[PDB]
Amino acid sequence: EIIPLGRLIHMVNQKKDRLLNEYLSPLDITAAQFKVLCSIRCAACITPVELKKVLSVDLGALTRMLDRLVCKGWVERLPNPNDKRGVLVKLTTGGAAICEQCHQLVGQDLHQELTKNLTADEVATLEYLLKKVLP
Amino acid sequence: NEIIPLGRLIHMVNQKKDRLLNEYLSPLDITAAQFKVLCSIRCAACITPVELKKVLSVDLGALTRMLDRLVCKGWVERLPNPNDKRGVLVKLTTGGAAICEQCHQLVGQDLHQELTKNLTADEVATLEYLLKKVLP
Repeated sequence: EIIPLGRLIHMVNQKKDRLLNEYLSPLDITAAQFKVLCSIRCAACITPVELKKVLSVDLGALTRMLDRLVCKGWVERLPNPNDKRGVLVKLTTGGAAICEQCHQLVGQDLHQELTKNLTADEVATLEYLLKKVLP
Repeated sequence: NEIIPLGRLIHMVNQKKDRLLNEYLSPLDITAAQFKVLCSIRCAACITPVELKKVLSVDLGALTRMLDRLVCKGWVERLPNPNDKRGVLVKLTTGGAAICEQCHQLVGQDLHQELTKNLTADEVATLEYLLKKVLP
């Protein structure tokens, strides 16, 4: 079984997203929706266009999603001081809290599930070598 | 030198992979999304748009448009579903089959080369072995 790095990373990413959906279930929020909140939380404010690039998802589906999350009271649209035609989306108090709960709920378990087939010895090597690919 | 969790690490390294994929594909005039679609249609010789939406976890709106674009290119043809009659079975043309193979070479080598730039062959081997362990 020889399998190229790129494909392995894809497969392991997808599985992580499966588990994300599972562990986010109690809070009625998908992995896709959650990634959005996080990206918005890393900036203070960000535009849909800028948010599309970071997330790498379709602009239209993202715009529908952004609106779902607005109904949920998690995301609000400020008018861009610079653009005055584009909008800066940011998290609400509710959005920031709901986002932080999601982290607290998902985080420990997802890691523990992903790494159930590995020694803490091997887990460290894996983290180390994945770090090497990034810079 | 900070403890970043496996979950976030895999995301960052995946996202980097996706970006490099886009770069190495511009010369061929075909997007990363369009490329993944061709590969999925390739893997399942014949597939429903619905079934394909599921495999790709994308919007059925985006996909149906994307399918239309690829039909224009002549890489994808629609057959009527013998099982349905309300559905279609998309599949690859010889053209689309060729283009998909050609992209898998063109980005096959170089994506790997760029990703493993800072890694010993022994480290790459160790990396692949540990990633595999996560998948069962």
